Order: sequence, then C-alpha cells, then structure tokens
Amino acid sequence: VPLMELSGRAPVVRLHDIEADMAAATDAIRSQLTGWGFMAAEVPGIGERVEAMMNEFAAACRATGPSLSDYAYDVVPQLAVGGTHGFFPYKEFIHVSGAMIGDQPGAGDVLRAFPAFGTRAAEVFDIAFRLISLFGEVVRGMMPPGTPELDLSHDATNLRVIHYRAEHSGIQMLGLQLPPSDQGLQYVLHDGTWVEPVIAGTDVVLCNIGRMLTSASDGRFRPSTHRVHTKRLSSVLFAYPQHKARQWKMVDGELMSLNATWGDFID
Ligand SMILES: [Cl-]
Ligand SMILES: [Fe+3]
Repeated sequence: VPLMELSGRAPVVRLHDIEADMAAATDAIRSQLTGWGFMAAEVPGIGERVEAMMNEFAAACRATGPSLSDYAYDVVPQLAVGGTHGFFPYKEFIHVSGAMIGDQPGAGDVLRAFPAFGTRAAEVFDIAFRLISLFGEVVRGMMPPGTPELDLSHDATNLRVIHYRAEHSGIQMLGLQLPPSDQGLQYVLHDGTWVEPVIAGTDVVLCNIGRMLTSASDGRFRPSTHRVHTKRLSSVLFAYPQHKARQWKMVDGELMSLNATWGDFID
C-alpha cells in the first residue's frame, strides 16, 4: 500500500485564522474530494495538542483514584434523544459529546474527574468542530444550488479518543481524523486501490464523508471508506446534525424534504 505524503502539500490552515485560511483552501479541498474521495489540511500546532490529549487519555486508562470505568456509558446520564457518550471499557475508548462538555447534568463529571485530559479534549473538540463545519461548507458549495446548510449540531457531535486501536465508513455527516500516534490508517481511492496517508505525529487532519452526507447528496459523494492495518492511540470527531431534524436529499437538482429524521437514519 503506497504511502501518501501530505505534510507540506496539503493546504495550511492556521489556528487563529481558521475561517480565512479555509476560504483560501476551498479550491484545493474541493479537488481533494473530487480526486481522492477524502480531504486534508495541515493545521500547525494541532499535533502538539492531540498528542498531549491522547497521552493523558492513556494515563487515565490506567488510573484508579477515580477510574475511567466510573464513567462508563451505562452509569453516565444520557440525553433522552441522541447517541451514547462516556467511556466504553474493553479497544477501550471514550465519546466526549458536545453535550457532555456543557454538562448535559452530571455528564460532565468524567471531565471533572480527569481535568487535564478533559481540558485538552474540550480544546481539541472546539478546534475540530470549527474546522469540520467549514469542511461542510466546502462540500455544500460543490452541491447544486439551493442545497441547505448541513446544520451540524454541537451537542450531537462527539470526539472519540481510542486506546488500543476492517473497512468501514462513518454513519454521520462528516468525520475529522486527527493525527494518530502510529501509522496504519488507510483509505480507498476512487479507482478502488488503497493508500496510507502519512499522518502519525504530523499536523495533518483528514476530513471523511459520512453516510448521512452520501444520502443527502444522493450518491454524489461516496463515504470516505477507510481501514486500520497495524504492524497505539487515535482520535476522531464524528459530526452529526440534530437527531430530531428532518432528512433532506438533493435529487437531480431538486431539494426534497423527507418525513424521516436523522435519528431515523441511524436506526
Ligand atoms: Cl468512521
Ligand atoms: Fe473510522
């Protein structure tokens, strides 16, 4: 599987100029989606924050003062409508939702229990959510006129951090792969062959098309199917619209509102 270098070739998006740098990167990003099936940007300083976050998660995974399993999903208060946040014991991982970051009450306790990790996770969540919303505006701009805004929801979006890790794609609208600790993540190209982005220990983030966006675009953009081939930590933002909101679909240039909700799509 060929390596794909991205450091130094992907568009640069600076942490304190995100909106302006993403506007400049728009054409490069569109050409990635058209030419590869996934997108990429280099964000100077992101790797520093993500590695710190991941290493603090690894330490928390071994801790007992309070243990992360004290915040396993089945003992964390969950939203009446939405996905499941909290810790998933053993390959062991945590979902930090936007709702959890705002304590929606007690859901925030895992971040109060591990505040060094939790502060980094909130920081990375916020950067990732700003970036991914601008990626969605790029993709929207490629879609026919009258395409609605993606309407990604802060509270329904979640940052997953994994501790010990076949081909698949995300169910949601978009994903943002942050630089993992090790190489091994691979993506399939439009020609059906696989590539391995060089991203471990870099400032490069990848943006994945999820299956909700494949549906909303009526097949125009296939999911950014990927797999992990190892020879070990990783984090990714999964961006969702509001679960109770009505699906829509651009069919042959016409906007269609459906009865089914985005929550129905997940089920
Ligand atoms: Cl995924
Ligand atoms: Fe994935």
